[PDB]
Amino acid sequence: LDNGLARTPTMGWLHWERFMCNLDCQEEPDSCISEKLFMEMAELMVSEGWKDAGYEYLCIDDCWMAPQRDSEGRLQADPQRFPHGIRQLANYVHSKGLKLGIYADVGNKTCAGFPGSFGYYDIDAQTFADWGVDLLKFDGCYCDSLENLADGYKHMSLALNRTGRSIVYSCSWPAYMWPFQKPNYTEIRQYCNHWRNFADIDDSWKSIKSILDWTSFNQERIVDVAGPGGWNDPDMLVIGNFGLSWNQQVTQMALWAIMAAPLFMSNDLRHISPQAKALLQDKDVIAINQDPLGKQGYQLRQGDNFEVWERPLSGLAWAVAMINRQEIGGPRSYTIAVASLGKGVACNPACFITQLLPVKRKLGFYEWTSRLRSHINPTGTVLLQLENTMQMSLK
Amino acid sequence: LDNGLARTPTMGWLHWERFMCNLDCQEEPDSCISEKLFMEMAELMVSEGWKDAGYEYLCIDDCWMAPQRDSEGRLQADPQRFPHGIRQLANYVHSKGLKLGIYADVGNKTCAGFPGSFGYYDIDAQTFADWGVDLLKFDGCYCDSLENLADGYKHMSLALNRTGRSIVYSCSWPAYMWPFQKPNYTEIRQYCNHWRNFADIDDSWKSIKSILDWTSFNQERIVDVAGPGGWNDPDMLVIGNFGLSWNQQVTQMALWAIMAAPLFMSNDLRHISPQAKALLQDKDVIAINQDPLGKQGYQLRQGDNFEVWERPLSGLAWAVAMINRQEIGGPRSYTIAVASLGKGVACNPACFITQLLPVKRKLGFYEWTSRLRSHINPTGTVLLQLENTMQMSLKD
Ligand SMILES: *[C@@H]1O[C@H](CO)[C@@H](O[C@@H]2O[C@H](CO)[C@@H](O[C@@H]3O[C@H](CO)[C@@H](O)[C@H](O[C@H]4O[C@H](CO)[C@@H](O)[C@H](O)[C@@H]4O)[C@@H]3O)[C@H](O)[C@H]2NC(C)=O)[C@H](O)[C@H]1NC(C)=O
Ligand SMILES: *[C@@H]1O[C@H](CO)[C@@H](O[C@@H]2O[C@H](CO)[C@@H](O[C@@H]3O[C@H](CO)[C@@H](O)[C@H](O[C@H]4O[C@H](CO)[C@@H](O)[C@H](O)[C@@H]4O)[C@@H]3O)[C@H](O)[C@H]2NC(C)=O)[C@H](O)[C@H]1NC(C)=O
Ligand SMILES: *[C@@H]1O[C@H](CO)[C@@H](O[C@@H]2O[C@H](CO)[C@@H](O)[C@H](O)[C@H]2NC(C)=O)[C@H](O)[C@H]1NC(C)=O
Ligand SMILES: *[C@@H]1O[C@H](CO)[C@@H](O)[C@H](O)[C@H]1NC(C)=O
Ligand SMILES: *[C@@H]1O[C@H](CO)[C@@H](O)[C@H](O)[C@H]1NC(C)=O
Ligand SMILES: *[C@@H]1O[C@H](CO)[C@@H](O)[C@H](O)[C@H]1NC(C)=O
Repeated sequence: LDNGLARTPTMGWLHWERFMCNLDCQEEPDSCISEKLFMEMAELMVSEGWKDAGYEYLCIDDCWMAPQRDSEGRLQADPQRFPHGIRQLANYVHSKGLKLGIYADVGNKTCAGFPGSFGYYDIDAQTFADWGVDLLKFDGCYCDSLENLADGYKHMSLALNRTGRSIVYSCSWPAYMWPFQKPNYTEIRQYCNHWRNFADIDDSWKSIKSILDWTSFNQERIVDVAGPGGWNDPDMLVIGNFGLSWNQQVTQMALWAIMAAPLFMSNDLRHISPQAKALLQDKDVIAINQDPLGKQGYQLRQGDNFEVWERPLSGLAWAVAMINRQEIGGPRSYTIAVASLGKGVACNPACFITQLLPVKRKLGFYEWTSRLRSHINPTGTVLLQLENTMQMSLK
Repeated sequence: LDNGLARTPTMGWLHWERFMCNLDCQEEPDSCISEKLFMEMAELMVSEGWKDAGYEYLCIDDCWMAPQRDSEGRLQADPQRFPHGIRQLANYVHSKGLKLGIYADVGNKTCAGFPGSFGYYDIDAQTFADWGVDLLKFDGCYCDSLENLADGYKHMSLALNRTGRSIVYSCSWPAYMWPFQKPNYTEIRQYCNHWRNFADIDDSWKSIKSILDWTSFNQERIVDVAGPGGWNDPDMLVIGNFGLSWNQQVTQMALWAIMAAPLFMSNDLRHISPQAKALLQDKDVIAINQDPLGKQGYQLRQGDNFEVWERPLSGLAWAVAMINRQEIGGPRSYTIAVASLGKGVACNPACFITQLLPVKRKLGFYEWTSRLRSHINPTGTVLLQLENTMQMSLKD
C-alpha cells in the first residue's frame, strides 16, 4: 500500500493469542480485555525497553467493542471494560510515544461475534481516524461471498485513505481464500500494508511448523510480492508463553526475521522471563528483520530433516538460517558449502560469518570453496550473517 | 512377572532417545555410544544424587553390539566402542552401587539392524547372566509373525529364569502386537516385569499427548492389569532435553507418576539444567510414582480441553492431576467438586489438599461439599495430593 507506512515490517504488541476473548473482569480482573490491561502494557513497553528495540504499536484485537452500535451508527467501546473509551486510551498511548492499533471485521460480525463493519466502512473509518487510531487489523469472518470480501477490503482501504490520517492497514484478505481460490497478490499489495496468509497461530510447535511449511511450499507465489510498504504476515510471535520449548522459540524469532515478517508479540509483558525478553529484543536479529532493502527470504533447500533458509540484505550481506527438524536425539551436526549460499555471490571470493542465534559468536572468514560445520538442536535454529569481503573492504 | 523384582516401578537411565545410534566416535567422541559414555553417566548418577532420588538402573539401548556374533554364536560388544567389554562395565556400575541394563531383540535383527536373538535366546540369556546384567530390554523388531513374537518373548522369559540371576525383564511385546490384534495382558504380565505399549517416543509435546490419549482411550484394557511386579511402560522421560516447554515437562513428570510408570530418564546427565534436575528428583512426586500400594491411576474425565486423572495411594490418600489441553491463550481457570474425586471417598468428610506441581503449596482443608478452583497453564498440569481427615485424626 502506497501510504508511506510500514517501509520496514511493522512491530508491536497484539493481545489475541495471549488473552483472547476474556470478558470476565469479575473473576479474572488481570487478564480480561480492558482499558487497564492496555495501559499496563503501554507503561511496560516503555519501561522494559520494548519501544527502544522497535516495538511501538499497542494493538487491540477482537472483543473490545460493546454488543451494539450507538444511535449514530458508530461502534462503541464496551462500557464496563473501556469506560474512558478508545480516545483517551489512544491519547495515553501517544503520550508514551507509542501508537495504537484497533480491530474490526469486513463481514457482518467479528470472529468473536461482535458488530461487523459491512455497510459501515465509511462511518467506521472516520471513527478510527477521529480517535487517533494508527493501525487497523481488518478480519475476514462472516463474509458470505468472495466478491464482498474483495470489495469490503478495497472499500475500507480507500475509506481510511479519505480520512487523511496515516493508518497501517492489515488485511486477513488472502487467508480467507484458501485453498481453492488463488489470491491476486498484486491486487492485495495495492490496498494493504500487510496481509495474513494462513491459519491462526497458537502456542504450539505444531502451529509454527505448519506456518513455515505452508510458506516454503507456496514460496514461489508470495515471496517476491513482498517489499517496503507491503508484507506477508505469518501472524503473532508466541515467544515467552507456554507451548514452545526454548529451541522452538529461537526458531520462530530467527525465521520471522528471514521472512521479513511483521513482529507482533502476543504475550504478558508483566510476566515474561529474562531469556524471552532478551531474544525478543535481540538487536542484531531485529536488524535483519528490519533490513532497509526489504526483500523477503526463502527456503534454499530441505532434506534429511534439515532446512536451509536465506535472505538477501542491504550492503550485499546475507542472513542464513539452518533448522534441525529431527525431533529425536541431540545436537545434530550439519555441513554446507558456503558456495551454495546467496546464489553463489555471498562468499565470493570470501565472506565473514557471524552467528546470531542461539548465541552471538564471530566465526571468521570462509573462502569461496570452504565448508561450514554447525551443530543444531532438535527443533532449534542457527542464524548467521554473511558479509562479503569485497564489500567489507570498500570503506 | 513373579520374580520378586519391580515391586514398585523400575527407575533409571536409558540412552536411546537422547543419544540414539551414534557410531561416529571419530567426529563425535562425546555422544557416540561407548563404554566411556556409560561410565560418565554412572559417576554422575551417584555424584548428582540420582541414585539417592531412586534412579539405579544404567541402561544400554540399541547399537552396543558388534555387527557379527563370535564363533560361539555370542553377541559381542563392539571392539572399538566397548574395548573392555560388558563384564568390566557391569563391574564398574556395581561398584558405584548401581545396576546394569542391556538391550536385545526378539527377531532376526535389532531395530537398528544389529544381530537379533531369534534362535539364540538360551545362549543370549546365559551371556547376560554371566556378565552380571540386571535388566534386559527386549525389543520386537524384525519378527515375521505374531506366533514367533509370542514364543520369543515367552522363551527369553524362561531362558532368563533358568540362569538363576535376578533380571528385570522389559518387553516391547504388546506394542508390536497392537497393529494386528488385541494383546492378552494376563498372559503378558505372567512373563514380563514391564511392557512397552508404543512404537517409540521422541522429544516432543505431540508425542506426549499421543501417549496420554492412547493410554486413556485403552485404559479399560490396561489399567487394572498393572501392579507390583508388572507395569505399563509409556516409555522414557524426555525432561531436560530440547523439544518440551517447561509446562510440558511438568505434565510428563506428573502423569508418569499417575500412571505408575517406570521412570527411565533419557537425557545427558553432564548437561542438565538445575530446574530439570529438581523436577526429575522431586521427592514427593517420585513417592507418588513409587507408592507401595502399586495401583495405576486413570483418566477420571475429559471435556472442554480439560482432563482429570487420579490415582489411589496407600493410607487412603489420592493423587489428582488436571491437564489444560487448550494450546492457545493463558492460565485457564478450572473448578471441580471434591466429591467427584476418589470415587467420592477421598474428601468425605473432608480432605487436606497439597499442590505438588508446578510448585509445592498447601491449599488447606476441603469439606465433602466444597469446590476447588485452580488455574492451569496451556499444556501444563496441576498435581495434587489428598489426605482424608479421618486418616489424619488417627494421629495417636
Ligand atoms: C492515499 O492514497 C494516495 C494515493 O496513492 C497516497 O498518495 C501517495 O503517497 C505516497 C507516500 O507519501 C507518495 O509517495 C511519495 O512521493 C514523493 C514525491 O515523488 C517522494 O519524495 C516520497 O519519497 C519517500 O519515500 C522514500 C523511500 O522510498 C524516502 O527516502 C523519502 O524520505 C520519502 O519519504 C514518496 O515516494 C505518492 O506520490 C502518493 N501517490 C499519488 C499518486 O499521489 C496517500 O499517501 C494516501 N493518503 C493516506 C493518508 O494514506
Ligand atoms: C523363576 O520363576 C519362579 C517361578 O515363577 C520364581 O519363583 C517365585 O519367586 C517369588 C519371589 O522370590 C516367590 O514369591 C515369594 O514367596 C515367598 C514364600 O512363599 C513369600 O513370602 C513372598 O510373599 C511376599 O513377601 C515378600 C516381602 O519380603 C515380597 O517379596 C513378595 O512380593 C510378597 O509380598 C513371595 O510371594 C514365589 O514363591 C516363587 N514362585 C514359585 C511358584 O516358586 C523365581 O523367583 C524365578 N527365578 C528367578 C531367578 O527369577
Ligand atoms: C491481478 O490484479 C492486478 C491489479 O489489478 C492486475 O494488474 C492490472 O491488470 C489490469 C487488467 O485487468 C490493467 O488494467 C492494469 O493496468 C494492471 N495494473 C498493474 C499495476 O499491473 C493483474 O493483471 C492481475 N493478475 C492476474 C493474474 O489476474
Ligand atoms: C450481511 O447480511 C445481509 C442481510 O442478511 C446480507 O444481505 C449481506 O450480503 C451480508 N453481507 C456480507 C458481506 O456477508
Ligand atoms: C529369520 O529368518 C529366517 C529365514 O528368512 C526365517 O525363516 C525366520 O522365520 C526369521 N525369524 C523371524 C522371527 O522373523
Ligand atoms: C489369555 O490367555 C491365557 C492363556 O494364555 C488365559 O489363561 C486367559 O484366560 C486369557 N485372558 C484373556 C483376558 O483373554
